[PDB]
Amino acid sequence: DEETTALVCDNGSGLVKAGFAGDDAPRAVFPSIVGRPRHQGVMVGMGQKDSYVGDEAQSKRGILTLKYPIEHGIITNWDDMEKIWHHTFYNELRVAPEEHPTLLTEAPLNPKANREKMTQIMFETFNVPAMYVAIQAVLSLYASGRTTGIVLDSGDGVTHNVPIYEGYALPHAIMRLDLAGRDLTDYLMKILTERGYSFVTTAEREIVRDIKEKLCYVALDFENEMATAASSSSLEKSYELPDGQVITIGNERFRCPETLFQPSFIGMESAGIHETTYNSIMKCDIDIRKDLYANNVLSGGTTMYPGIADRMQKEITALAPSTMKIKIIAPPERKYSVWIGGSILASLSTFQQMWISKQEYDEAGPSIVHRKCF
Amino acid sequence: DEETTALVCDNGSGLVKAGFAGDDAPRAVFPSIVGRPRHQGVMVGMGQKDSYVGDEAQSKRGILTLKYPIEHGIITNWDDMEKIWHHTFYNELRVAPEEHPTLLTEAPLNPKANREKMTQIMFETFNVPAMYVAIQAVLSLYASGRTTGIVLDSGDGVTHNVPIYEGYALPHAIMRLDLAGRDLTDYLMKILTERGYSFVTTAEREIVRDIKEKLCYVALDFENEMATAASSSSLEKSYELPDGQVITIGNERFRCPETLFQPSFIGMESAGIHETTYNSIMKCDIDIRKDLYANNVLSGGTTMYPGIADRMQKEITALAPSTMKIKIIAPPERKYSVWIGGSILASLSTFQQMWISKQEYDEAGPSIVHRKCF
Amino acid sequence: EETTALVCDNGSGLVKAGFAGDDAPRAVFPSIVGRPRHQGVMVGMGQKDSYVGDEAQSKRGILTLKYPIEHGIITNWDDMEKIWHHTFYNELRVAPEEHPTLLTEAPLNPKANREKMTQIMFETFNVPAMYVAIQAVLSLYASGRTTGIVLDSGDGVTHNVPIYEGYALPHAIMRLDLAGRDLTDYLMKILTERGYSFVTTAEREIVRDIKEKLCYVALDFENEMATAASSSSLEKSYELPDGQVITIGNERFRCPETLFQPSFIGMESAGIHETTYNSIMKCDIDIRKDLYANNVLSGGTTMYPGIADRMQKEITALAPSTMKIKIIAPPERKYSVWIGGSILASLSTFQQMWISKQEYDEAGPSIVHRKCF
Amino acid sequence: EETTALVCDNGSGLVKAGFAGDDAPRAVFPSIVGRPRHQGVMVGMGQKDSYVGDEAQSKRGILTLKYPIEHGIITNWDDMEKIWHHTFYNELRVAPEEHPTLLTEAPLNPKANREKMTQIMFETFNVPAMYVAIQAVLSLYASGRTTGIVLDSGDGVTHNVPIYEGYALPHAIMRLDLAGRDLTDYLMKILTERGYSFVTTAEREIVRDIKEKLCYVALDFENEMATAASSSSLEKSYELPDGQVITIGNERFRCPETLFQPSFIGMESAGIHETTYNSIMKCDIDIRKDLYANNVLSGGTTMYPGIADRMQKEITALAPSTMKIKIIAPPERKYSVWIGGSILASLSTFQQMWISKQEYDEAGPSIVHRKCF
Ligand SMILES: Nc1ncnc2c1ncn2[C@@H]1O[C@H](COP(=O)(O)OP(=O)(O)O)[C@@H](O)[C@H]1O
Ligand SMILES: Nc1ncnc2c1ncn2[C@@H]1O[C@H](COP(=O)(O)OP(=O)(O)O)[C@@H](O)[C@H]1O
Ligand SMILES: Nc1ncnc2c1ncn2[C@@H]1O[C@H](COP(=O)(O)OP(=O)(O)O)[C@@H](O)[C@H]1O
Ligand SMILES: Nc1ncnc2c1ncn2[C@@H]1O[C@H](COP(=O)(O)OP(=O)(O)O)[C@@H](O)[C@H]1O
Ligand SMILES: [Mg+2]
Ligand SMILES: [Mg+2]
Ligand SMILES: [Mg+2]
Ligand SMILES: [Mg+2]
Repeated sequence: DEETTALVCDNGSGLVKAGFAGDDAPRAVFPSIVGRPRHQGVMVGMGQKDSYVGDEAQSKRGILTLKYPIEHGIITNWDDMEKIWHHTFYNELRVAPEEHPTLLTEAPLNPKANREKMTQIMFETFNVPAMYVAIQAVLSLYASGRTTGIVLDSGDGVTHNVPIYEGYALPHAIMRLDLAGRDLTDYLMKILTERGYSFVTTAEREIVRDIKEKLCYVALDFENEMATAASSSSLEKSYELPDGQVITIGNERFRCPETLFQPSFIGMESAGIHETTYNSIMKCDIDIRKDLYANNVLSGGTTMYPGIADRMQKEITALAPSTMKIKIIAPPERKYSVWIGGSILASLSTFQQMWISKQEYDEAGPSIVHRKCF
Repeated sequence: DEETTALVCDNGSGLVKAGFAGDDAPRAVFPSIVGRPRHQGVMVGMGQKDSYVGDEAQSKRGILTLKYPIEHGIITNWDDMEKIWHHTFYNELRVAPEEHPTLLTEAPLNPKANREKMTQIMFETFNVPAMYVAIQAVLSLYASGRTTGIVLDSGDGVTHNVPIYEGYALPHAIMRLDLAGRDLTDYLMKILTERGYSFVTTAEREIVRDIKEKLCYVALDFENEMATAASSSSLEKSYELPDGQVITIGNERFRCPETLFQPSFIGMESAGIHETTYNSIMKCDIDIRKDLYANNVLSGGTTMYPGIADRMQKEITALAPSTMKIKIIAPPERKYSVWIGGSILASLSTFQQMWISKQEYDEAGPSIVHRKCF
Repeated sequence: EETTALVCDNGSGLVKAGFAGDDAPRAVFPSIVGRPRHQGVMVGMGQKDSYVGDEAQSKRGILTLKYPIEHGIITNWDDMEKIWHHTFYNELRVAPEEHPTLLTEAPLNPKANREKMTQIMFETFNVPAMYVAIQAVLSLYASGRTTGIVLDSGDGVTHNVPIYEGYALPHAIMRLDLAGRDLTDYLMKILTERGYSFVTTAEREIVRDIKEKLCYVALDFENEMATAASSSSLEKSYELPDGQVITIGNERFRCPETLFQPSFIGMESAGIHETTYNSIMKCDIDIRKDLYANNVLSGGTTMYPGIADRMQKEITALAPSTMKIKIIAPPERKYSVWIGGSILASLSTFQQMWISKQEYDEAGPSIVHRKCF
Repeated sequence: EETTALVCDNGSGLVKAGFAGDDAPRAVFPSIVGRPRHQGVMVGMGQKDSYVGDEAQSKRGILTLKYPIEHGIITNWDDMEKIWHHTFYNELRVAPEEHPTLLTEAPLNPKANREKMTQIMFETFNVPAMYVAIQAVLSLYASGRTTGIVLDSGDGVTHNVPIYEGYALPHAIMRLDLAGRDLTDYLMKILTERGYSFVTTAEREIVRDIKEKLCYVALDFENEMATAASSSSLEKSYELPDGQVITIGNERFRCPETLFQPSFIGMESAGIHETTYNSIMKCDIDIRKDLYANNVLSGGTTMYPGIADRMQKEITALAPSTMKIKIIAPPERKYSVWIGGSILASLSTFQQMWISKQEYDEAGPSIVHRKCF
């Protein structure tokens, strides 16, 4: 109880996590997808809706078109986002937002107008008493109970990096890279055509994504793994499509995740995630690098490939001096790391003074977000 | 016990020595540095201070800025000095100064206002029952148990000279030189850039200082030492930085301490320390010079370079007549020579009458320091 | 050099063959294999059991037409060996033992398609050398250009690929299923609303010939349907082989419109005007200017009247108004791929990239995917 | 005169070359070496494997730009020999066998940087003589002065050095890391807050051109941000090569401000107005009066509008109010170093300090650090 009962929402990109503050796990998880009917629509007395949002669209995806409003972190369809927020407040959580402060998350290095429009909708359409916006990668350090370390948060829209030393951030050592899990699915679709399988419908992008989540893995070494797959056939697995017609996957199993370390497979000029996180460490001060090397933290859904922790260690020690020690912390839960940190933050007694009240918004306007109250 | 238990404090410049009177060694040694946070400061519930003073600033020097209150000996930041004195009385010594007379040190040829402000702070903010101020180089003769001799006290702020003959000082033969250990570190930073190493951050000045304290040494002869280093590579040592990336030092090893004997490397017009101490001897009376030549005393931290005692002897006998004998006394301990003399002085039964009492300060004011009670 | 290299363009539904260094292909004939359907009374006739090529078109009234290539990928390997034998001994009248050959292949195809083609040529026909090239790359050789974006639409598949100063961008290549074969099927379906039925596979040729002579692309679709709804000045007559002339109304300009609106059949992909715009925006920022002014058209299905003006109108509606957009349409389009192949197989610098018999024996059929494509 | 000495200014990001005794450099081109990135289809093109100079700028859409020099020090010695070959045979069209050359070097640089430059010129190119001079010393020759303090800020490093009546003070020389290259990177970061992304190394040239045309220095920073917050009269438009014009607001005057407030990136050093004040106070007491009234500006990165008035305002806030302070800004600033080099290499008294081939053979590469600098 306590009559405060703050709310936590993690918009993300492609997955929505919602729940109450002070719990252990989110109470509602569902994709952020809005669908529209495509075909003629014969017969009568059915009483069927004109748009489906959430898990309902996944069930009926065979006749309707999937569309994603949020992309690369920035929201592009504001009319669709108000539909998703209405679904996770009245239909799933079954709560009235009039007496419930909410907490939201935002990726680093985003357009300023993205934050301002979110504040207008919550404070006017939903009439929340208070609200807040926090960086996703900062909350990931609250979950682990740490104060020092470098966090690599890779999700579906964008992966970013930020170092923190004893509760102080370094804004000039923050790196952002577009490569994410959405671009990995598209690459898998392209290289699957070389075996004879065609997946072009937007409703068939979910079929390819499910294959990636179950079969793909990261190889420790790329040159000699392609040699073993070229001769023997012990690296093949079978997948059953919904209508049947089972398929076989060969060396494409470990080729799609490799794009993270070699982003030249799509055509980008940036370096891999192992070199991006090394440049951030070398951008900080000299005497704080030692504690940053031994406190590498992994978070995000796209980081749960098997063998990704061992591959990252091998590449990092090849660049760093051989004297020091390097370790990577990978908690058993990674997808909900951001939400857990948000629940912890919204329960401290010292945090109850940094809420953005309704009175402040009326006097100052939507520009109050960029002030000392972030 | 004895319920008197006088206190001894040596402010210095860059190092603070504190302890009780009648002991063998100081009980508290820590740098005189005050630091301020530099970066944004994300996170909550940390409860972190706004300023760190002493050994705490050295540990966290990677995010904060180091600042020194005393320069060339005189105090420039009076607000910061009250912070250091509070740290060495309640936090480190763990004592109440209300029932503890204190003894302080001061360099020769200093502004008059420097002494007056020190008396005001101790007698009003801390409410000491008594206090005293003594010259640093006079106390260095108490430690050695001598009465005659010339003392060259070189520290971090300023080096000075003063001759004493059988308990009588000669104020007109006192020489003060600007060069000290702080200017030696800056010269090492400049000549290190010719090999490819850059050290510009104020927190990186501690890295360069530690190299000087471990590798540098004084060469007996400068012309032929540069010839051996030019051909062979047997004069090089390696240093490991905190993050790794070991470095190599060549002929810069013996070039930085040479500035003491040749102050033209920075641009000063004054003579070296070997000629400054010779002019002081020739400024005294004719028949007392014989005892001054054979009683040369070395004190201070910056005088603990290897080979500095033999180099000083070689240059001095080149100027003095060849008939007489010249020797230099270098005790195994040199950094604590001033503190040891202060402890001895504050324990004699005949010294208990020259304390500056609270009653005298109230009646006369801060100008009582310049009277017969120094 | 006395090489006299050979050039062959398999395509899908039309075969172009000839010698290297000439101006036009020497043999053009459909790729169709037919089988008798009826009883077969009478004696002393001495009639064959299968007809391939132009022979099947003449006798299509008693036999069934079958296509071995669908959307580009070969599905009947036994029938393809029959077609290749026809274009080497019966039409070209040549012995392939002393004649290097050049073949074409569409982008984004199964890997096994290339490997099986190499096995047949190097073993059944015993060619001394062979090569495989992309169809849309050869279309730029014919025009004598080095920069530009090529939209090659044929009978099986239309594809797009940008090239800038002799460098390709493999990540900006788009492939679309829609082609000329799906346009004929749509015409058959909408012809039933007037009373005409065309269901036999030998009657698909009747509908195709109507499309090649009457259909055209309209500049605007909304107001063209208004003029056809009121007046009857947009109707033409076609005479069937046995007579019974027919009339075509607004179906004349409705079948080609499927290219710009692929929702008429049920596909979710965008039209050819939006597919080629996405490819341009997928490249680098400073090379887009030269790509806008060097749009090249090739392929048989691109020879609809008014298709060049319609493409220009839609493209400038999306691109910024500052720059200029033009489309290059050579007077010959069906033979653009073959002409580029003849030019490539004659340069002195190309004589080193042939896949020799010695290399195939040592390495095997996997040599195609190596540096020698 | 058969001597015809050569002058070369390597710099960092721009190369100035020409003959001695002229008015302006004859060849100016960026110091960039590019490598192809993509597949490279097509044949008969005959295209090179690396482009250096202005050629790489034209074709930057398919290749990667790389800079050999960084912060004054040369990091890629294999690439530098390619640039020097380009400015001697391809652009200047001269044979260096009978042409003494003059080179420039920044203060407080690694000793090995000077030695390697002497080896390449005296062995690979076989010059009869050569010399190396400090960049900021040559800037005083152009103005025809003898006393003054020179602040030379370029693309790699800004440095300061006071000179009084032909005598230098080596102990009052300050070197700062901040330069024009770090200003471009800051502009890229703060441009993302409006929605524009510039991440490709070929897109760093787009951002640099915006800085050279729109950015300016504001006299006061606190009240300028107030006017830009309310009105929209401080916005200008820029047209990208493909179109899609953009708008710049208060970022117009925020990027150059980093010079006076280097805490925007994270550096702890003071601004250029306080660095030049500390150098003056490091000299002797009676020579400061002539140094205050002879402040000289040189370098490309000093040609921001309003930079001369802003520097004056901050300097007089620290110096005593009795004396007068002025800043000399010649109409030409980018070529100030080259002009001084041409003047020096023409005096009759300078013809004795050349480093001859005979001296190098007898002494070796260490002759550079001797009395003949
Ligand atoms: N077990 C797994 N293996 C590989 N990838 C996964 C796995 N589980 C999820 N993913 C990928 O992670 C993405 C989800 O990331 P998520 O944590 O939801 O980020 P966000 O909250 O920003 O959407 C999906 O696109 C999916 O492709
Ligand atoms: N072993 C050593 N060799 C050379 N220099 C030293 C050594 N130890 C200390 N120093 C120098 O001496 C200085 C400390 O002098 P110190 O005795 O503390 O004088 P003060 O008490 O006036 O600060 C330091 O700056 C350091 O550079
Ligand atoms: N004049 C024309 N107008 C419209 N369509 C045509 C015309 N001529 C040919 N076509 C179409 O083009 C197709 C032939 O394309 P073609 O160039 O042979 O491609 P491929 O070589 O891949 O078979 C035929 O199916 C036909 O429908
Ligand atoms: N008009 C201008 N306004 C602002 N900056 C400029 C202008 N012209 C040139 N610059 C900057 O000056 C730099 C060139 O400096 P330059 O004189 O070439 O030094 P160097 O010779 O050491 O390369 C470029 O990086 C550019 O950003
Ligand atoms: Mg996330
Ligand atoms: Mg001392
Ligand atoms: Mg074709
Ligand atoms: Mg320059």
